[PDB]
Amino acid sequence: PMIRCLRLKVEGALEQIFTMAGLNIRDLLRDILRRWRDENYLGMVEGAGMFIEEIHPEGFSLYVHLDVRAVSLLEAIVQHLTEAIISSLAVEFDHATGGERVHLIDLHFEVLDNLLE
Amino acid sequence: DPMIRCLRLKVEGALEQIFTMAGLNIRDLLRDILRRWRDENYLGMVEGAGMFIEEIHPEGFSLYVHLDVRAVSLLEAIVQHLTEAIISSLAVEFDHATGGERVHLIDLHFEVLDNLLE
Repeated sequence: PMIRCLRLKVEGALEQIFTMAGLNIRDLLRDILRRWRDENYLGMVEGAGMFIEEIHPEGFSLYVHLDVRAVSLLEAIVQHLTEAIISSLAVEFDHATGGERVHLIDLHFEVLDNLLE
Repeated sequence: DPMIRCLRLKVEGALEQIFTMAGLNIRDLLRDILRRWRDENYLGMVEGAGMFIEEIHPEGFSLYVHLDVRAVSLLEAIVQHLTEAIISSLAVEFDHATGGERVHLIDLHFEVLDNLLE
């Protein structure tokens, strides 16, 4: 396998913004990723998992486990995943608030080291 | 079908400092223990795995191992193997580096993060 992990930080204040709009951003991310996993499985990624680790006093780290079909595909994989997350959160937020905006375009993944390479 | 998990092992800052004072780099030792497991073909337990380290502030770090553990009983077997392998190997390294001193390692354990996409 060719295994990578991505990490994205969700600010505690971002999570609260979503909460106040009546949204659970963790549940939304899970839905976005499930959908993205299903819409790519057997394609560029043979497997995908999602882990959440608390940040204290608030916020969380979102980890995405990926088994990629080839290393050179990572850039396009990360690009498409990032776009799906930002666009999908933006749509939900718009709908929950009657058209308010929230700053999301800084959401971005780091490709973590894989020391078992 | 896959059972993707993340195993997280916390290393206290004081434990890291204990190894540093023995002239040992515990992060590199842990890296090498996991690479030897890999180089044994993971003893067949998994087809592959990823590994990274995150800092703890102000001191210490967590080691992360993420892989398809296949099944619950196999997960338990992987965790038991890695934990024993880490504890025994670090103890040998520490013993050698210090001329036979001991260090308390039996609290080292992995917590398991669930795949939230399941």
